[PDB]
Amino acid sequence: IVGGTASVRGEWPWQVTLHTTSPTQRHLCGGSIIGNQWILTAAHCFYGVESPKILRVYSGILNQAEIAEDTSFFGVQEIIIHDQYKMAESGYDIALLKLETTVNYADSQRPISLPSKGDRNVIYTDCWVTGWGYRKLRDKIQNTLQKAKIPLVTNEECQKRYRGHKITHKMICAGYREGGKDACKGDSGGPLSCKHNEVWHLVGITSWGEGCAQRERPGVYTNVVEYVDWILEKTQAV
Ligand SMILES: Cc1c(O)cccc1C(=O)Nc1cccc2ccc(C(=N)N)cc12
Repeated sequence: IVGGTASVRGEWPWQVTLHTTSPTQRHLCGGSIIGNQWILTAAHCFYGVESPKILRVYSGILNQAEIAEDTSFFGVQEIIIHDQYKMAESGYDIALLKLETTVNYADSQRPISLPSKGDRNVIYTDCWVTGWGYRKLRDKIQNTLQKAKIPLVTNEECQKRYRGHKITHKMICAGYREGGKDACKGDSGGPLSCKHNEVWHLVGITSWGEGCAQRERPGVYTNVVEYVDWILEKTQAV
């Protein structure tokens, strides 16, 4: 996260840090708890990932330092990538992680509600992006979860900033005309939370952007509401 500040512990209870153990353990992506056995994250986070066995999901984390060899985690039973996903910039950058065990909810770890189709008209004015990603272009994974309040921009406005891309209605952008605050590498899979009517909604999933926090270069996110049917279908037992 660029231009953000340190989060208060437990302030974003749905935020998880997804680690890979190969070659050695490290933070791979952010993710959001949306069900007792489900994490919603970005598809491009699993590039080169041949098996869910090298993945570890850590919930209720503020500082990466809390994570040690003796720290408990949730194993991943299955990685579900949208069948139309090819790459972040083309859309469909969404994936579900089915955990091997269930998450016991508490003040430090709870699910974030998904947006409703009837809210596609709502005008979220209190949106925040969070993660342990880069604080700059040439940076590295941060210890403390960062947060930044960022205003959403219309898709038409976003399209103007990315003339070489197709900003579809399945994408949503957020950023300041002058830049300064934005998600960055490492924040991928992270949630773009917006508080509406005293309730937090998972509006977007950190997906991509040209650089980080540059002027006239809004961050691009997966428009979650456009995938509620997909999520319902993929999360139903088999
Ligand atoms: C290519 C690259 C790096 O190597 C290091 C840091 C940033 C970048 C980059 O251009 N874009 C990016 C690469 C991977 C994940 C990203 C997540 C969010 C954003 C965003 N601005 N909302 C940009 C990203």
